[PDB]
Amino acid sequence: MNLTELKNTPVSELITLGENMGLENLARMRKQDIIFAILKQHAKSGEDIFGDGVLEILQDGFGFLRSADSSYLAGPDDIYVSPSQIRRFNLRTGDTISGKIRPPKEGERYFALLKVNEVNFDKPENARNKILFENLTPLHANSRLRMERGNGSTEDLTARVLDLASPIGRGQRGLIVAPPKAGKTMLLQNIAQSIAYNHPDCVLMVLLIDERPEEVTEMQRLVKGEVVASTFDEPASRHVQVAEMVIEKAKRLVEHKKDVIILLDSITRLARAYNTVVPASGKVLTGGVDANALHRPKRFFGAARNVEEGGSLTIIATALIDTGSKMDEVIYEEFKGTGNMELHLSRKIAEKRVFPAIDYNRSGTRKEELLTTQEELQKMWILRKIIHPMGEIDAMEFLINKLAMTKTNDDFFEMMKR
Amino acid sequence: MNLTELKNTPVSELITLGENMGLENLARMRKQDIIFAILKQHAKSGEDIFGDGVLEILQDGFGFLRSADSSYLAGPDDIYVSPSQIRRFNLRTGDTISGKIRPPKEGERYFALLKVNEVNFDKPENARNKILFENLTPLHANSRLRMERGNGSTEDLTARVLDLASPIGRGQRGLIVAPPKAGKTMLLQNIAQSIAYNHPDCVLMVLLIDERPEEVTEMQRLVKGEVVASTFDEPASRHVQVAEMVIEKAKRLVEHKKDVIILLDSITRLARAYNTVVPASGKVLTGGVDANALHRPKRFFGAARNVEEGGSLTIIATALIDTGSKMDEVIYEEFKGTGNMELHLSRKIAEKRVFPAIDYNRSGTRKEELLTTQEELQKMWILRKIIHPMGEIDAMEFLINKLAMTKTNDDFFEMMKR
Ligand SMILES: Nc1ncnc2c1ncn2[C@@H]1O[C@H](COP(=O)(O)OP(=O)(O)O)[C@@H](O)[C@H]1O
Ligand SMILES: Nc1ncnc2c1ncn2[C@@H]1O[C@H](COP(=O)(O)OP(=O)(O)O)[C@@H](O)[C@H]1O
Ligand SMILES: [Mg+2]
Ligand SMILES: [Mg+2]
Repeated sequence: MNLTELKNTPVSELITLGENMGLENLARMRKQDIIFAILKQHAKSGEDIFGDGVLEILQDGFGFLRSADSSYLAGPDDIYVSPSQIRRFNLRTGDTISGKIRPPKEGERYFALLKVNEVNFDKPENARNKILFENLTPLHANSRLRMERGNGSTEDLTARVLDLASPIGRGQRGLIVAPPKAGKTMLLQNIAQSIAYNHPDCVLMVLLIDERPEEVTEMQRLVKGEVVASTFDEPASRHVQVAEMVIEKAKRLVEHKKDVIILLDSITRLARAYNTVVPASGKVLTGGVDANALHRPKRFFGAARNVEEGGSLTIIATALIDTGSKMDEVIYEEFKGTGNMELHLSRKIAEKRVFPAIDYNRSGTRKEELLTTQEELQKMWILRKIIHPMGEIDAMEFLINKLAMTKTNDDFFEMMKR
Repeated sequence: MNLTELKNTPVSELITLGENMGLENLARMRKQDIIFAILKQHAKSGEDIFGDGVLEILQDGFGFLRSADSSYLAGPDDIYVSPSQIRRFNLRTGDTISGKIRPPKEGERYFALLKVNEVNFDKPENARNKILFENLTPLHANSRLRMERGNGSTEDLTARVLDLASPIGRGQRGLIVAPPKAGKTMLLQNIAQSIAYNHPDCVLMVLLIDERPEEVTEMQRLVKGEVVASTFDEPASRHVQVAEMVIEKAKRLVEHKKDVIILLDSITRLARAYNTVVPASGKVLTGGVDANALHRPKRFFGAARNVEEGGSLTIIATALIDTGSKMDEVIYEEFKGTGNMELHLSRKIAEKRVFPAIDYNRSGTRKEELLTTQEELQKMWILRKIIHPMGEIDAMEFLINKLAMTKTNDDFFEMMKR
């Protein structure tokens, strides 16, 4: 069979298939080992076996084909690719390769690619001449992504508040700032649903760093897209490698005239992982953070842009404030003006149980004239004028009150205008 | 005879039994040595011996059946299991194995397992088909573990405050943050009694790390369950290995659709022990800690989850703050967002002898709507709105005063809803 559907099957069916297929015991070891054993047993028969995965290039030169189901985790069933194939077809880390794999011979442990018949969802002879990501000319965002749903529910209400506070376009560097227990996970979930329903063409890749396992499973079940996460019990190098693989896959996809949206769970956690994994350079700032250590997360965050040739990369990351650890504060301070927009969540609104707890006065994008029309954006300015001279919690309560009895954004605008 | 009942008799009775059996000089030797001598004498008598214990696999390949009465301490009375037996039944560390044992022969110094007839309180055939713990999908806790006894005693007051402050469900990852001499040991004792009374079906395990011997004896006498401890006069390797044994036994129990609960006296002490044991990786964070050193305690804490297939693993661990040590501070900093519920004990409330010294405004759980009913959630919300403005010590004094005048929490809510 094909490795993808074999891996996607739950464990019970895998065990039953292995036990009625010839193997003797599968219940008491990991899913990756069961997959490897089933593949090895089916491979000795001689039937061709297919497989696909994202390419990760090691420092030696050989590469591996990790899978999204296992969250890009190194395992016994990873496909091995020699540098000969990398020379034959120009391949970099993050490329998606699909083809047929060969059984592992003596002296080798992992499977190997027989021949590749898909690179980045098209022919390799057509994909090895594509211009690279950094050579593309960045531009300001000009195509707005609408989170308006129209169903009229509460998630629609918070999506409408999101649209009012800061419009979202393709290729921006959006940043969310939020205290703990302020509702940022639900905000990200609602953004994911809005993106999935409104713009099915865009590629959505939710990335969670240093997350709890239950949150990972809930996000995987809720989101109609690629979700990759690394729980907190895993080492920092695991977080770093997951982030690198995600960003490389996003760059490879955007080089093919595709729109990619990345919903990073915590830029703070990624920065902490990078600081942990980056060797000490002898320079220690406040909170024990090195500038060269912060270079990598800044490089990850700055890849968001709009491509003149085609496609875009919209990175929306979240940051943690007033947690109590100085490292988060210094990360926020060195991440103040990096993004072209910001949205602030208020703890005071959260404890009042008024959701979403968006601080309208402090949140807001810039250069939004390129995103929306003229009259709607003028309505946005006059709403800003109305909201400005009054308290943020009262402003948020007023916004929920005036968005609840109406139905969509333009209806609220015309009701408020008169 | 049976070994696990021989290990539970007092030392004086053991000495009398060995003396009337025909043994000498048993008074001035350790309890394990007396047990081994009595076992050898009764074995050379000719009769059969039954023994049980939790399996621990050594790096060489063979394993030992440790006993929880000695808190899994290596001793002469441990049962040796050969790699052949670990191979015929695929066994992992933490498996509870019960069966007949045989006397040692020449060249070997341990009793050996003869014929295993119980694995994890099940026949050996069925225990081979249990799915590994890592393959199960974690979920949010949705089955409430009610703490209130309802007998009207003052010891129940703490439990009642718990039910108002931070509800606990099956599969929680609770964290208790308390200063020294704030009442965390009595809080854990109250939780253990409430669990043993309200939910007899759950498996209760109390794990004490770096403890004092008198506290160990007190907890063993009080707690109706399994108590294993490693006192402060033992090497860090002992703390580490006791923690691994407990967590592996818990995972093996959970794999059999059992819901188990672990009460960790100090995650800080466990992190200390792991930092001592784990070799350095060249990078040392503030206070003298290593990231890979802290990786294992994070795995221990993150093992807690609610299993979709059935069963759960609740872990409630206490963390130390304001102890004057930077290592504890950094450990708590790295353990902040991991748990899904936190309970804060305040030193100031303890100074004025107000118990339980719970910081109500800081304590709480995540996704508490799953644990409680709708009306109960509304009552908790209005209570939190009432208590929020006032200071922590005033809040707890007022809450205790209000709670002392009722019998159950329903009556308290009805009195508040006047
Ligand atoms: N849009 C919303 N509508 C209703 N409740 C919300 C909303 N956003 C957050 N909450 C509340 O916040 C809690 C979860 O917060 P969460 O999203 O986990 O914040 P964080 O991810 O920052 O910890 C839930 O109990 C929920 O009641
Ligand atoms: N619920 C309670 N009721 C009465 N006294 C308490 C309570 N909890 C703690 N105390 C007092 O606090 C003292 C120390 O508490 P302890 O159990 O030693 O906590 P810790 O282990 O944090 O030091 C005890 O002597 C006890 O008198
Ligand atoms: Mg969250
Ligand atoms: Mg104590």
